[PDB]
Amino acid sequence: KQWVEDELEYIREEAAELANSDAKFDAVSFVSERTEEVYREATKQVKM
Repeated sequence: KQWVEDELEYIREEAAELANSDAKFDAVSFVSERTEEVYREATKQVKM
């Protein structure tokens, strides 16, 4: 549960890390598909 909170702030810290390049304008579906990914790994870590 600490690992999810330490990694969810990293997803914010990398979606605001591209020097705000508007090329990748869609940071909405970046923190969507990488929050689903961090919840699928917490489930893998609980079951391990």
